[PDB]
Amino acid sequence: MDVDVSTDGELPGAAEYAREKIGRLSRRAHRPVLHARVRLTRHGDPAVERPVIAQANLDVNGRQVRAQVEGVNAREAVDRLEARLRSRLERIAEHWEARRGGVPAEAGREWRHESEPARRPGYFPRPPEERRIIRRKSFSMVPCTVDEAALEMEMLDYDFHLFTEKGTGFAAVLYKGGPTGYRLVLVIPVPADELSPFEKPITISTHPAPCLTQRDAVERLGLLGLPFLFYIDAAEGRASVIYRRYDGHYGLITP
RNA sequence: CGGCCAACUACGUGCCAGCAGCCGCGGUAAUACGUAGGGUCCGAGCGUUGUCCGGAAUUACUGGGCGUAAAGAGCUCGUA
RNA sequence: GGGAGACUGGAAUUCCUGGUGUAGCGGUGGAAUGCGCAGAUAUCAGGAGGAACACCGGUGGCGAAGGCGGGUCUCUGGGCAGUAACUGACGCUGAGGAGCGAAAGCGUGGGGAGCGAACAGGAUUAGAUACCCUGGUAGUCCACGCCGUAAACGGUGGGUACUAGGUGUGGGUUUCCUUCCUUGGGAUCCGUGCCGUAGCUAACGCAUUAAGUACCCCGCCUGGGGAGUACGGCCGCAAGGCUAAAACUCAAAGGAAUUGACGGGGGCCCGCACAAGCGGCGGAGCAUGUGGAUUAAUUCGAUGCAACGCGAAGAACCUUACCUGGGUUUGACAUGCACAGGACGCCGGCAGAGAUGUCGGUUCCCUUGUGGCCUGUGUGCAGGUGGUGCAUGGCUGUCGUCAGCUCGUGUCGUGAGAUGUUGGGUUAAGUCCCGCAACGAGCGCAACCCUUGUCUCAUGUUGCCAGCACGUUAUGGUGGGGACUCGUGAGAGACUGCCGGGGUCAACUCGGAGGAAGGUGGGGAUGACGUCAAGUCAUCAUGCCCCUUAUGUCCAGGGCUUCACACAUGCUACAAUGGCCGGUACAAAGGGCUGCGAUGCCGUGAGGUGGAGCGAAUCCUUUCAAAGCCGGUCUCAGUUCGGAUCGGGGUCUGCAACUCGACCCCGUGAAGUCGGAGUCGCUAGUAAUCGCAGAUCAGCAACGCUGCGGUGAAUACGUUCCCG
RNA sequence: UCGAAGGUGGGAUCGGCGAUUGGGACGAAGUCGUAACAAGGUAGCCGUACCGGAAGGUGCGGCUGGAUCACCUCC
Repeated sequence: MDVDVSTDGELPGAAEYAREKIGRLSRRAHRPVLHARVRLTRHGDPAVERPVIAQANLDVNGRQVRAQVEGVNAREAVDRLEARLRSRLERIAEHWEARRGGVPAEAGREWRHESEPARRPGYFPRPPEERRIIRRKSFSMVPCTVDEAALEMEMLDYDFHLFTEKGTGFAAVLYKGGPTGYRLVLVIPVPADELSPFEKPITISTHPAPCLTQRDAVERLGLLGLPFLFYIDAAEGRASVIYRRYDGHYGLITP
């Protein structure tokens, strides 16, 4: 490390002492230092109790660390400047050991500015305690085609819709298939040829709607995280679509 | 003879010499250092030191307190 | 869930055994030690063992305190309510004393799954005897005993009586709604919380569970350290515990609360702050400034933002304040008290580097009292870029053109202080609206000013020329003309003015019409209280100190330009989006009298001669530019790039270009191949790039500064990170 | 016989010195580190135990005289 000292007036021996005292702080800086300068001045007025003024500037990897002290002589000023610079460099570290106690920790305990925001679902929580099923629509079970079902979707502003298919005579549910288009799920999977003709670009889910109970359906919805579950009820034997409502209850659509 | 505490100016000196009961005054322009004027309190006396009481409700009988300022035993039983 | 003893239940962790089964498992902010490939992890079945008891489960119960919940049984302590049968003050407290007393720790004997001091490696770090990771011994567990400490806290000793209430919750008795289901409600006794009177307190707060009002008993305190330490003593296997000083030293140590400041605290916002981009710096040569070194001197000031092309808008001499040497002293320059005068003053010669000295010619007008000049003699005195911007004024920077900073009265608090200035919304804004123990006001914001973008009226010279005539190429050049520009006077025009929608029908906000311009249109001038003892005793002034035959003053020469290096600001480049040559088109602004200076002529070119016309909308700076466009050539090379350095020859200014000017001509032809860590500027006529002009100025170090125009981009998803 | 003084002996108790050695108080500027105070960058403190150049670290139990927890949609 190389230091330049720009003294002023009569300060014999201050330059060497300041050089050798400040150059020892290179190991303290955790990043390479560049062009570290020091300046010594003396107050002309004898009325000042601490006439000597010392200033130091270091460029630690682009970060400017500067300090300034007053003293009665060159030696005291240089020593105080060294202590001040050491404290500043300690507060500057920014390496992991010095930035590990401020990084957000745990999952829910403690909150910080950069702590990860809580993931909130669209629905009101309404935990399993008194969740209940307080919405049961049975809008339409008149047979429809894919295009007619899509239009019945669109003006209802509902992502999924349960109807009964024209060609099959079976219950089916359409939903937005994402970027792939739309997706159709039937109680028993059938190919497109048996399905009534359509013009919208859709795809058919190959899996069949399984048979399961109400509590099992709620458990599957909870452990599978889908926006809804379409299934054949075990007791009823017919189609059913459960979705988490906008109040936290489950919306069971039945024929 | 800065304030407690009656009684201010000039010169000499400058973190020196020094003063001081406490707070604190000496860093070329000090009512706090030294000397001169001026002033005030006492007066055959005036100050300093040493000892005791008061102010000290600062051992609180008259006349104190214990959550956080010092102060409730770690908690019960029980002798005088 | 009060305590002790005995028996016993399940989930899960670990290990072992046996199947299926592969190449990873484990761990972190990221990894590595580690485990596994000899079959791990995963999955199933079986077995062994130890510890703790998910849900119930809480500010809910019990206990004097420590503390106490898997289930069942046995033994046992306490409490509450009702009846009030019974005894009849037998009550309260308690020095010493005895007993109980979390965890850790000690002794003997067992047990040991998980966790885990100590101890190993792994990782982070400048260093890690730590935080994080992989293992892991005591210990945690049981039996019998020791110790006797805790933030053993409600930091609140025990008993009693009284002093507004309101509302949760645990236990028990009873009256009335009455279904008599129901926390129905009431009454009452005993607990356990929250809010709140009076009252108390320094305040925070306590407030029928007192820290209120009083009585009885006990313990404890007398400033902070030294110190709960030493000595002595008691207890203990030991660790150590209990009792417990002094010397010396300090003028304080402390409790509560207020205003700031700060935070690797939170929330809401801003800014080229970041993000997306464009161009750079840091690498090279040169210009400039600074540090350091050097020197006789390298005059002085300025040191992050806010010093470092700054004071310096012009250092050869002068400037100049520094050095060497030579002179000078009421002085280089002022004004007053005096003595003598008619000269001071000039002009030539000589000596000297010059200052200066000397020589030669010239000599006052008033008016008799003297005045103007200087001489010397003097005497007050001048004169200091000598010191102190921590004694100052004045001037300036900066936070920051950010939105904030205060005051009057009122109110609250013992007081510092608080409210207003907070809260919701909105804005560029403490801008505004609605609320509100506040009601108002002031400096700040905005507006009033300049410029710019549109139009109308007025307006025609040196400015335009559209329609008319003369023109000679040379063109508004000339007569003429207000028509279009332009010049400069007045005025209009943006005011959420209008419409639609959000909005508390409020501020305000989104969109639309109109208009040249739509929402402070674009840019300026303007910088609140103050901060940083910021800068300036070198623009100036100035208190105090200092010099005064000198730190004043005159002159010559030199220095401020020195250079083994370091930092900063810029310019030119590294080339084909280019170099060179030829042709050719478009600006704005500004300057000019002892200055701009044209035509012509002479030089290759700086330039020389010469002087037309101009104090200038006229003449000159050329009629003005360069980038630009067209044509030719060069062909990816240290080159036809780059220009440094050096040799020779000249011009101009200046008394004088050696130290130390600029420019011109010929030759010479270095580094340099787009530049590490890092870092800067910029949101539109902007960045980038091109040229012109001005101040200072005899000449210039100007590539610097201040303005003017030409051509003119990319990007902004959005506030997580950096700075303020 | 008692009897002062004196002699002998083993102890008590109060002080002084003591080679070496422990800690304490203060000292602008020395050396090594950042422990605490803003969540002080690993919350702090109390009792106890072990370890470490040093502040200190860790294990068990306890206390708050520890900071923050944006947004939060149903109603």
